[PDB]
Amino acid sequence: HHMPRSVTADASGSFLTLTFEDGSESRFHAIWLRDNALDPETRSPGNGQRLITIGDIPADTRISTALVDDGALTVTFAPEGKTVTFPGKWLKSNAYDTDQSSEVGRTSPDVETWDSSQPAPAFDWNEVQSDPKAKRDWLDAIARLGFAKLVNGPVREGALIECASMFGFVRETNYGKYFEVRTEVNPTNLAYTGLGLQAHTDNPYRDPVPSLQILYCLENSAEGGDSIVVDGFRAAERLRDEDPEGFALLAGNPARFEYKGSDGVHLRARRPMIELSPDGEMIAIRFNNRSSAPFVDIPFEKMEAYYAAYRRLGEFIDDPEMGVSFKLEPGESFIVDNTRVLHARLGYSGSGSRWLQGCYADKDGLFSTLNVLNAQLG
Amino acid sequence: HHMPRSVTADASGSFLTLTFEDGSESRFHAIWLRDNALDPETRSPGNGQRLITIGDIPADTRISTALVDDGALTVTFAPEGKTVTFPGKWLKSNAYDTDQSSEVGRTSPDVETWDSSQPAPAFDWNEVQSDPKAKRDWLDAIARLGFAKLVNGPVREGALIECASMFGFVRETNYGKYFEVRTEVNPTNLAYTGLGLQAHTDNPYRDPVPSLQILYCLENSAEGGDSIVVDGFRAAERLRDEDPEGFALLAGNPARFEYKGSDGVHLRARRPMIELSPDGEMIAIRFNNRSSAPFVDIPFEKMEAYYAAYRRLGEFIDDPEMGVSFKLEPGESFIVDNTRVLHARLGYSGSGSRWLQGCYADKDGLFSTLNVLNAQL
Ligand SMILES: O=C(O)CCC(=O)C(=O)O
Ligand SMILES: [Fe+2]
Ligand SMILES: [Fe+2]
Repeated sequence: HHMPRSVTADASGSFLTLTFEDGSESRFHAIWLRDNALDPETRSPGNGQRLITIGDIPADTRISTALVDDGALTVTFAPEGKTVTFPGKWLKSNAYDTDQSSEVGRTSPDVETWDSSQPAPAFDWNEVQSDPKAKRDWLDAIARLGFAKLVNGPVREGALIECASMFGFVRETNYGKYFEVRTEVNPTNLAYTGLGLQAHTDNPYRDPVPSLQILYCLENSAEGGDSIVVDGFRAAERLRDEDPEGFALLAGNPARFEYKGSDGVHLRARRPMIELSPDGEMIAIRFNNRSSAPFVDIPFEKMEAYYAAYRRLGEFIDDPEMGVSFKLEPGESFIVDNTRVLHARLGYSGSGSRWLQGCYADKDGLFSTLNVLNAQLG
Repeated sequence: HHMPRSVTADASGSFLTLTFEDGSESRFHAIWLRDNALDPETRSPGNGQRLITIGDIPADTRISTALVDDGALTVTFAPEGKTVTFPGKWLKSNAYDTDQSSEVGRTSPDVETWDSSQPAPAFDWNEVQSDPKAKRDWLDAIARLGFAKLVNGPVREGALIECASMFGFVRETNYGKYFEVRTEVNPTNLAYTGLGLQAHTDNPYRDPVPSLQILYCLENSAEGGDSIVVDGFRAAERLRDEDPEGFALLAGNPARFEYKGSDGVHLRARRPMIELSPDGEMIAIRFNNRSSAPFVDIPFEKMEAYYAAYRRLGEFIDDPEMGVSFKLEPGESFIVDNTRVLHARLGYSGSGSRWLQGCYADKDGLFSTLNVLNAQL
């Protein structure tokens, strides 16, 4: 329950214990409550910005008195003398006196991992623009699963930029706001089109890594070459469940990535292939064979085992039962969460031409747009 | 020295030990050497991209023979029967058997931390756009020190965008391509007021965080409004040295950040105030009193200590001896590495007018421009 019943303050005033109507208890420290006061002199009413620093809060701050009344908690602090009230709902929702999961390599509860049994989420270009429920569902699919298709879009150059603008902002690079991906498939070219088709995340040599990628089809007359996506979190999960020490090595040591092109682009980054939050949640995958650079940061005594784990992760990524495959017809596109979901394509099986456009955008904007839609539809 | 004298191979063939002319030794594994082969069947001559996957290398790859010859190491791998040569200079530069520092909270070799004892580095607008040496030095100062002033620039709206274009690309956000830093009615952010701002990094509620920020002065004629920058890495170093447990609390638990300053925007992030690499190198600082959200990820029995460490970090950041203070004149600007160097301003009021412009860019582009300038020079 989120309905407060009563409160006791410790003799020290250093914390209080809130009891709810279902019998549950939750303890809150004086300093935390003071810092999180929601009144107009702590949080600006117009923009929600906090108006005080930690330095502004007296170091000896304590709870003087407190009371539960009519679904809310009244708290008065000393030595300031400041009285504030907290809604019951807010206290329960923002509780920290709970059992924090510490499992190393766990995923956020908001994501669902997948393999080849997962259908490609698909949404309509026009519906996502006119119906906020469709837009919400489209962005929610990218949030939960890390990818989604958009179909029935226009066969127009730069349309992918319009897609990005539906939720956020394009990460412009040296290659432009977007780049052309043109392919001529014929008997002569067929050989080299088979090279470098391992699933990968783009640009692990950029820090910060571009967090979303959009690929948009304008023309396709070549047979085969289905797009493939692989869940980096599923691959990492499989490694962890099988080989926790190997998982720990890939998460516990940075790799090196580098792109040094002939057209004056030289990009480098130092980041692990599996990135965890400091409390163990899996937050990002970086995997790209073509731009992996010399691993200079891994101690000698761990290098062999690191390489073994790296190989094993690659085997999960190369596993065909991990890939979700789909065709892209003119006007169709897909987005990947480039911090999680890898992409590639299968081999071409017939001659022809293909024209895709690619760009990057950032997840923060997508989540904001999703948050706003959820509030509007709630 | 990078001159190889002799080599030995382990019984298993799993690694070799290279001895250089100065007496120093460095061990290299067979698998690592094979994966890093520099030849045209492993690395493209055109762009240096890797042509193999990890799966392409035989699992039982081992050194069959290794020899040192005029400054280089020649190695043959079984079972491929592939022979490659590694220059001594390359081996020295890319060694991993170097007893790398494992000091938790250490800074990267390239960065140099600072406090108020060092005057702000300043570069000239006209020089950096015309003279490539001056551009290199300017960008390298930002890379090393996380901060540089650019002075004698034009008093022109949008000039900061031209500045960004000198080295990289603008991170456009909800705030605009660039934003107007001036007092606004119904402000969406306390930046758009006359209030003083505690030293902070921008947008800790944004993941990915903007990695660079440009602030550019058009008018600054009101009393107050001085700029201050604080090296977040120096502040973190001080906490580390004084209070290792406090440092570990701030590095080891996520904080929460949130911005909901108007309708149509709701940004949230879950990141520690001190972000370390997996091996203990400091990567980023996130510190912002105005958009720190309720800390829900810290265990009850650690919350008081966490707040004490947060307070102490704030004390280092508020320390006048840590802040480099200056008042921008029209046409002057500065850039901060927004993952590292915090910025602040004193409040302003009275007759006179203040108008700054701000925008974000990214370090990846800056480093590329710098890398290219160094190669060309
Ligand atoms: O007004 C200033 O000098 C700084 C304002 C600021 O912190 C910002 O716009 O990010
Ligand atoms: Fe790609
Ligand atoms: Fe700021």
